[PDB]
Amino acid sequence: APAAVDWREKGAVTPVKDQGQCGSCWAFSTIGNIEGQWQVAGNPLVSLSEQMLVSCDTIDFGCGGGLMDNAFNWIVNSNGGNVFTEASYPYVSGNGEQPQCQMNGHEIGAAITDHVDLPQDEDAIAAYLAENGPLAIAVDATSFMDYNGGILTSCTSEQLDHGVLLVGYNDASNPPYWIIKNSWSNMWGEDGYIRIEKGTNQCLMNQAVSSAVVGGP
Ligand SMILES: N#CC1(NC(=O)[C@@H]2Cc3ccc(c(Cl)c3)OCCCCOc3cc(C(F)(F)F)ccc3C(=O)N2)CC1
Repeated sequence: APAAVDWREKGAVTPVKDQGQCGSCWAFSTIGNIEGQWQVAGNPLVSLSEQMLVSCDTIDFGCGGGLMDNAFNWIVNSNGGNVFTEASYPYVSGNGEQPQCQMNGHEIGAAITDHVDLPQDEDAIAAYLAENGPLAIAVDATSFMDYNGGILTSCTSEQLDHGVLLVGYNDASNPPYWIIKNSWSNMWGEDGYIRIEKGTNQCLMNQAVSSAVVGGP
């Protein structure tokens, strides 16, 4: 793969968002991956709706949690592949309240046809990332809680518990690192991002990487 990839420079990544007091990381990760894959496939960047998943995805558990693979499946099998825009279906669950599913009054911003699960291999993940755009991943976020900047090199890596968005990497750094977009506002980390070392499976980053497919069979 290339020595470095940063999908934020290419217009494939929306501004950092804030899940607030709701366990909706899984929906932020899903949506950020779709926003990325849609733009990289040749469409103008559009912000898409986490609220749609929180409120409408019957496989997952709203603010009680979920899985990106389940959200991808819901979008395709229950919503015809379609994803509403953020502007037309705004995120209101930051206070932890969960309105009922509203299917009316929205605009469709993107469509997906399937999803894929990547192998547990940092080089496969880098290549897929470099070709296709930002990826949904899960991490052990124990080390995220006290992060204030820099490259994490001894991240606790015991149990997955948080969904995030993998947006790039830089191999020409000592040490090499991955670039991850979090959903804890731009007041957390490096304006909402974190860097973790690449090549050492930091935070178990390789364990559950997935992506939507745009314009597939
Ligand atoms: N933000 C947030 C919260 N955490 C999560 O959403 C994590 C976010 C999360 C955590 C771990 C992850 C993934 Cl892919 C996401 O990879 C390991 C998955 C273990 C199974 O975790 C879940 C399974 C389900 C279920 F299968 F029942 F649908 C639902 C939720 C999780 C889960 O623990 N999701 C506090 C709810």
